[PDB]
Amino acid sequence: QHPSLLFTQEEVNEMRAGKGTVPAFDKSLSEVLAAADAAVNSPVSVPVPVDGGGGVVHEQHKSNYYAMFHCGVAYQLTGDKKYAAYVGDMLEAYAKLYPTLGFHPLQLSPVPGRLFWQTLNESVWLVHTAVAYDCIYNTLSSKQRATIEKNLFVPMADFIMDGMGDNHANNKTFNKMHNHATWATAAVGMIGFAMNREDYVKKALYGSDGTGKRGGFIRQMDYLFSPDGYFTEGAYYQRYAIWPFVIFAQCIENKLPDLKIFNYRDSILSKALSTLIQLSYEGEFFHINDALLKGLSAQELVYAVDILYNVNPSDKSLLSVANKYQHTYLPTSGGFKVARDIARGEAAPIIYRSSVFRDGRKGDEGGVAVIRSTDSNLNSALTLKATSHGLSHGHFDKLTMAYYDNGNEILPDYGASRFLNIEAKYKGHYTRENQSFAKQTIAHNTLVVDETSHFAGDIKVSSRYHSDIIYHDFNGGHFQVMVAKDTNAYPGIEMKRTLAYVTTPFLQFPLILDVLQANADKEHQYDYPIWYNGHFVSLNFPYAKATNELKTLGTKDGYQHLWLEAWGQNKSRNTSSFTFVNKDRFYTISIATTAQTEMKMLRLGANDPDFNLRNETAFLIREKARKNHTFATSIETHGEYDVVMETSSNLTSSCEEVKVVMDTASYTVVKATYKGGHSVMLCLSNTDADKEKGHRLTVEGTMYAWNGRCGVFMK
Ligand code: NI
Repeated sequence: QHPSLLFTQEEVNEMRAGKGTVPAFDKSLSEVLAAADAAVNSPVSVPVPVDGGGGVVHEQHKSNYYAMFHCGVAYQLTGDKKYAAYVGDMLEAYAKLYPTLGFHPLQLSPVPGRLFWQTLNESVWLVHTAVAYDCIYNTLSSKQRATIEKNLFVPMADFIMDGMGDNHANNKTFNKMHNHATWATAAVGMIGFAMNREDYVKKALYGSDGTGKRGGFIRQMDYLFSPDGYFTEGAYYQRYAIWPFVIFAQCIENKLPDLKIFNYRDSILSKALSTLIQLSYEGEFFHINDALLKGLSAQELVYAVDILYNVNPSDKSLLSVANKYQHTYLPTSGGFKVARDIARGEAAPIIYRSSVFRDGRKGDEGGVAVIRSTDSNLNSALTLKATSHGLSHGHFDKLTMAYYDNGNEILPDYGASRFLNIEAKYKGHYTRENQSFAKQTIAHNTLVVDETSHFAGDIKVSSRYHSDIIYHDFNGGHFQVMVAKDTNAYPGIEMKRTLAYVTTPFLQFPLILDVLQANADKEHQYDYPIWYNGHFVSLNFPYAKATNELKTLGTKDGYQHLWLEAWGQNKSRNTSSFTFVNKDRFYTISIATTAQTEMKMLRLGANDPDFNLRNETAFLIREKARKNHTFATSIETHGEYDVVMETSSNLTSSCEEVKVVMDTASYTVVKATYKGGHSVMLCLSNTDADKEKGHRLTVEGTMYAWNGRCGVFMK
């Protein structure tokens, strides 16, 4: 009967008999045992709660649940009674303390805990401590178990479910479709499994009323993901959210195998993990919405990989995720199996595929589209984000694009402004500049109208709406294309964005064409920003540069944070080109312009009194007093630049012209001309998205015929 949460007795016996046969697993287990030994060698401290996040007491109780977790696992994997004694002594200290605790003295959280300032931390503590208890259960006397369950576990589970006294806010969280409810239901269900309390299990799975209609872990699996396994807050918070799902699902599979939890909703948990992998580049998640440095190496993804690979070991690509990015394994049958199958040479390459991940519970509220390189000599990704808002972490970023190549982020998404766990920098919280800059439209690679963010930067307005991915073709032979549309970011303005990834026979690397159409009945200022990662090489037009004084580009909606470093116009050519270098590769952005277009080089860092912003750079194209406008862009990747060997070639752009050669209600046509008499013609049906519809168009005496929304012609 015990253990059964993280593993069964048979599985523990197997792991112990297998010691020495898989060195990588042995190394991970040794690290668990070292953590447990460190806890055992230290005095036990269970202080009266007095502080919030980062406080010494808060951090002590957090350390305690990790210590109990590690000691319970260590006891199971070694049989050494000192680990079980540690857990038992600490549980008896908690059972003495907990009956004396009212609501936490700190008046800050809308759902205050008793052990912690917020109930979320109480739930995380209980998940880990339920595992510890399960691991040491048989070493305790009946008297000890009765006291611990009566004075600690039953009151804590009841509190997480229902609150206390007159404050029942915890019950609203318990039944919510939210990550904090995933933790609360995992905590209550896992301690219910450990105590054989079927009522806790039922309410964790199906909500307080048991119907599954207005709460519960199962319903969360139906509501917190799209049908493609996409979590609407983004990839960084999807990483956080997947962790309690896979932990609790593994417990459910051990105790209730006939529920087939890992098949539920077409194996939604597997889809979540797959989506996380397909939304990463070089192991790092695309920094959409609020996001910090985080990727496939995170412990949440070690849990997800080891648990889900154990459920379907035919998915050998997961072994590569573990071997390339994780190098560590759970102390479970699944972690052992991952390390063992890696050692047997079974890992298969990770296959990154162009994809559309739909947003919304039903998949009908926008999406994220990713075009992936298909040539095995290359390593590139191009993203187009056309989602719902994204709840509290959402950015005002409809139709934003990003480009990744050659191991690097080339045209980036900024992510969040936040200095995790650095108390001296805004106590580690999201900074003022996360709201005033990082969420604003100008921080992104997308259209900004009249120096105003999408939805005027109002979360409640933005939360009404979503963009649409309206067309895609990832199998065009010589190209891939994706198209998105938004009509609510700026009421009265229709925005469309087409991104084509074209493999020409005449350029060194695949070409990207971007076409951003804005259609309005009133005049506006249209800003087209391209944030770039690298060092300035050249502009093909004259510019002025700040000499001894720098001023800001604007005053509001993020523009107050932008230094205006250089500015210029192109009076002599119809195409304006910016070349920069990133590591050993050059990139050229070429855009169709007129003599009235304004070009600006920007650098982040103004109005930043606390040094909360990075020194990032952008190339901005500004059009004044336009009703309809088409931004047409060629993005070239070119050149070999070896500083160690001191060699170089193809360092200059080959783009001679970008021109909109037709722009009617029915069709928009862009011609990009390259050295040697070569060209790419991109033909766009503006008014339908039918994959099978045929089109014919005449440009410059030549007839262009194609099927589907977008035609790509090369010569
Ligand atoms: Ni962003």
